[PDB]
Amino acid sequence: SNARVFNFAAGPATLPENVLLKAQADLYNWRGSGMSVMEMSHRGKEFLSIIQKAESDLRQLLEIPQEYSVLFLQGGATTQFAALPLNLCKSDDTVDFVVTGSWGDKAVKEAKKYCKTNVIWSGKSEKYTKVPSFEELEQTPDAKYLHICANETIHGVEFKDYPVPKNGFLVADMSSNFCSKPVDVSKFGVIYGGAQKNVGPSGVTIVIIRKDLIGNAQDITPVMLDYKIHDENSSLYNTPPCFGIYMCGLVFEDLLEQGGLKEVEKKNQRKADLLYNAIEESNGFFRCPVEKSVRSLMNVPFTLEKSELEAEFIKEAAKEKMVQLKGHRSVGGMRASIYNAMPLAGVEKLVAFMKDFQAKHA
Amino acid sequence: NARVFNFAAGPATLPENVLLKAQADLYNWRGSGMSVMEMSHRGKEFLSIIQKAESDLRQLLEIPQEYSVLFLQGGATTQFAALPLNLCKSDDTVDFVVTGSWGDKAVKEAKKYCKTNVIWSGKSEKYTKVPSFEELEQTPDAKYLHICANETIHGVEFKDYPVPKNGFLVADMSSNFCSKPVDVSKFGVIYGGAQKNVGPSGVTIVIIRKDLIGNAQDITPVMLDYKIHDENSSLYNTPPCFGIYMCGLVFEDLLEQGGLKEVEKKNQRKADLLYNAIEESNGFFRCPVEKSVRSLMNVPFTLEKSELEAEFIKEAAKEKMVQLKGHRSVGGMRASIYNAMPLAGVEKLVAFMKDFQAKHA
Repeated sequence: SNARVFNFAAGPATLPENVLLKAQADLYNWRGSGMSVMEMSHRGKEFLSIIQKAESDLRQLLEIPQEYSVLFLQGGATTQFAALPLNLCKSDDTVDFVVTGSWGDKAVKEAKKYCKTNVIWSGKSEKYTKVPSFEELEQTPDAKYLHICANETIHGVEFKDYPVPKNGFLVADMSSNFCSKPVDVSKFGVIYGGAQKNVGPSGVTIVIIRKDLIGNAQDITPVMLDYKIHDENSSLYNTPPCFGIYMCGLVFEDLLEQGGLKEVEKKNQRKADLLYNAIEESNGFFRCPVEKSVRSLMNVPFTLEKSELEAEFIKEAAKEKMVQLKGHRSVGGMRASIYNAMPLAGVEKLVAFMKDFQAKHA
Repeated sequence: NARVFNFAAGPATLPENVLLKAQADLYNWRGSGMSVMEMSHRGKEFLSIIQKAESDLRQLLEIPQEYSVLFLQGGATTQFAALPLNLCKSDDTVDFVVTGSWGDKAVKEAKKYCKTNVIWSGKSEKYTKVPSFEELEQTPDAKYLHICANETIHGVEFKDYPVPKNGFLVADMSSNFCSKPVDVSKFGVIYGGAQKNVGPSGVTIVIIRKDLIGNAQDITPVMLDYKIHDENSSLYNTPPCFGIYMCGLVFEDLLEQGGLKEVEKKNQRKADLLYNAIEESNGFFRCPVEKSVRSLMNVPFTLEKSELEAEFIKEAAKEKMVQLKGHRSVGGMRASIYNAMPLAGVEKLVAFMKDFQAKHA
């Protein structure tokens, strides 16, 4: 519409209006430099200030320890599915996986090209609705690392606490909950994520990697997938995604202005609770299949008992400016993605719409 | 706080009308209710944008349906690995004609994945020439022949193309992409980063003959696999949506300019102004590149009085002409004069050169 809508898309996703308007204001001529960020040399002093400020702001938000590197890369999280075992394993090493949704399953399949994989536990048998108890996971005695997807974007399953790796280090795909809450980074060897879900536009992927794990990639690693190359060149080995990194920088600066990630988590909890409570109080009209203690604050899948009404629910919500609510083809129903930048008012509008819908169709 | 004349070699200057369109669309693209930066890549609005970008590019370069057009991430440098990973077995051979340092980087990365033969290198004469094609000793069972069509640092550009004795021709056209017509049917693959001539950094275009798609090496990352990208129309994973949108705006505007025959005329005219100024300078300024292969896009030049190069660059920047410093190896200057560099910018540099020479000769 002529007014902006409430955008429940799962990735790419909604961004803060103030960030967008700042980008608009500066698009033709950034800070009297005489050019757009889209036209800046990546080796020039203006872009250097942008990428350095983005890294500094991110380090502050997540309280990233000095002994970790921060890389700003292209190729999405799917490229990292290959880069991780290429950098961190030899061809006969094993990576352990806990698979809580389909994103972890894709990571397994790609890793098989480059090392051995072991899926300790899969949620598939119960339609990806739970996280296992950690103590009873049988880890591979010589596994290089343990891989999790911290927020399974399709399935709505989120780690709250983290497993402790037995032999190696912990790797987490945090694409769809990145900068939604504090994380004790020191518990991980690698955290990675596409920016597009929670912290910027598509085209930028962030890798936070303990410095002692950088180096000794497999010989077949493309130079563009090599962590040492990226780290020693500060993400400027080749031409980076300049504009994407600038946009991420705006988002980080704004999250700090909001009070940092403790405050961000409080708002995310508050708005998620309105939606989960609406569902739970609906006497089964709406249903969420995910086990209560691991319900994602970012992605909320739900269905109707009267599934024949789902298409109508989605179409009518779009007429009321709540878009991209359709769920995954495997389950149908709906998926409300409610990332950092989803206004509280959008969640309130959806909850009120659900009320009205239920009353009309009970 | 006026806009400057921006001679950077990549990323690079973009058309002002395109930047202003992007500004106007940024918060809410066509009353869709969101930015391009917030669109689902599987939604109807983004699908219209990527499809229009492909169509417009096919019209502009005259890319027939026997070729796929892929919009990817990773830069041209990712394609240095993807090409042999997709197109070669580990014991196949690829021939290289190396006319500058970008081709040399392509050779180094290909060695990881297959055998390489550098059948000609310009290095011994400081990368100033293109070989005579008839005299190249091509490998009889080469899978493909790789060239860099425009060597961005060295200013050496192919005007005519060699005929592969076996296999097909692959060209890195990063720094001359959509600067002039190209007979696409002569090639197996044309590739290039968008950031020099057609958009911002973060998108790479790959134009690939459909019969060449598939059969990648088993070690090929899914994100480097041409069959995966082709069968999913560049939407296998989350594409660089905003970058593709920007490339689309550029392609639309190049069509509005009259297409690539017209773009080439403008490029030739403004390059000639600069090269003529260099050659008429009685040696004060010098271009090392052999005349018939001088790039229309990247113009490297030095001063006879090398000690004045720093003053030249600094004073030019005071006159709103920025990013003219040349490569560390040969010093001097490099004026990158891509499609979107205004004619007035080249005129100003030419005037600046004339005044500088009068002052210091």
